[PDB]
Amino acid sequence: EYQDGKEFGIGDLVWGKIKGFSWWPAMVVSWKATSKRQAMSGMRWVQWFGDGKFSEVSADKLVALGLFSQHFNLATFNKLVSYRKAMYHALEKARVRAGKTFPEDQLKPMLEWAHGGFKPTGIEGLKP
Ligand SMILES: C[N+](C)(C)CCO
Repeated sequence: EYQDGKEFGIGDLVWGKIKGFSWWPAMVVSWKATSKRQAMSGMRWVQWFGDGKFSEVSADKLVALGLFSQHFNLATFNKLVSYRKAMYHALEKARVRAGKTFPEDQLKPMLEWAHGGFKPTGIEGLKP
C-alpha cells in the first residue's frame, strides 16, 4: 500500500490542503481504517485532526507537519476554534512522538515549540 513513488507513509503527521480550506493538520492512515476503498495511486488517505474525518488527498497536496511555520495559518488560527482544537491534538500527538514535555493555555507553548522548529529533536522527532 502507498507503493507509488510519492512520499508520505502510514502514521506521518502532515498538513493537508482541501479546496476552500487552510492547510489542515492530519495523520496519514491506511485505507483499512477508513471503511471506504483503497486510495488511487498518488493519493493518501488522511484523518484530519480536530474532526477525525477521512479524505483521499493527493500526495502533492500534502507536506510534512514539520514544515510548520510555513503552513500554520495565523489568521485561520485566530478566526476558528476548530482549527485551534485541531492544532492542539496534532501538536499533542507530535509532542509525545518527539518525547517532548511541557508544564488555549496548553496550546501556547506547544505552538511556540512547533513554530520554533520542534527543539530539541527537530522534525526528526515527529516520525511515527
Ligand atoms: C479538515 N477540513 C476542515 C479541511 C476537512 C474536515 O473534514
